[PDB]
Amino acid sequence: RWRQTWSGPGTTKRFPETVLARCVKYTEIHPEMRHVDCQSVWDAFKGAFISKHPCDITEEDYQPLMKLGTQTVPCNKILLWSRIKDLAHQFTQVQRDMFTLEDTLLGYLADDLTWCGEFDTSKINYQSCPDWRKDCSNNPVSVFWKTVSRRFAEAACDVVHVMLDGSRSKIFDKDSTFGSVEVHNLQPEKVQTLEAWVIHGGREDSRDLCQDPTIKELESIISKRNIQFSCKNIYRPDKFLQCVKNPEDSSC
Ligand SMILES: Nc1ncnc2c1ncn2[C@@H]1O[C@H](COP(=O)(O)OP(=O)(O)OC[C@H]2OC[C@H](F)[C@@H]2O)[C@@H](O)[C@H]1O
Repeated sequence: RWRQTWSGPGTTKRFPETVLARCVKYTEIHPEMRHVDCQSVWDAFKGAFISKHPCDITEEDYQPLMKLGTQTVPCNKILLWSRIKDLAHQFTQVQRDMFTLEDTLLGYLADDLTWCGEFDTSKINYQSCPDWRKDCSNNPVSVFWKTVSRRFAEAACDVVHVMLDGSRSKIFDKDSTFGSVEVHNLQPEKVQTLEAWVIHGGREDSRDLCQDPTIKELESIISKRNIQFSCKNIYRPDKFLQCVKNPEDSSC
């Protein structure tokens, strides 16, 4: 058969094996997650999408998973990010002081993976999966992230940080998961300030990108939720990583 059902890439190779392994590595590495049954976790992950229509997935579908994956993370040490995945995780790799969603059990299990099934059959689809835009938004992957991302932002408190790509077309994009889901599920009762770190890309220094109009847009949004907004440029990304790595070379 010479045609695929969907426009999007199909399931990542060795998906069940890969999720289980990531679960084993995470629960052995993090002592508080040691109470977790990894096969039980996999079972709830499968049962969310297997034998289900990949355009008909719901938040409830993932509720079993969400319960088994319940995790407390330091609420004041949260780093959100939008369109700058690599630097944000390089950062939390060295600090370890701060946590992206990908640093939680659920985020870790799913980071960079694609998955879907078929209706009326229990097979995983290693051929193609629904593209969010060309096929349908309610697909196993898109619904997973939207659900875990909402809870993450719900869990945050005090000062929440967000990395942004200073060279992105729009530095802040209302339509990203950060912009459409996370900004709107921070709890004004618990969050004092959202602080944006705008990462410059070009050669060394530049503008004050915290004056960028999309950033002003983010600011107006967050201020009207009764949360303070602050912003800092990071004019030189690798001095930042020099300093984050070796926090007390006195060039820092
Ligand atoms: N047409 C599309 N094109 C791109 N992304 C799409 C599209 N349609 C849906 N998406 C979703 O949007 C994301 C791609 O945007 P991203 O990876 O740049 O950073 P986010 O702010 O989203 O996600 C990072 C923040 O949100 C959660 C963490 F806590 C971070 O702080 C993908 O994951 C997709 O699921």
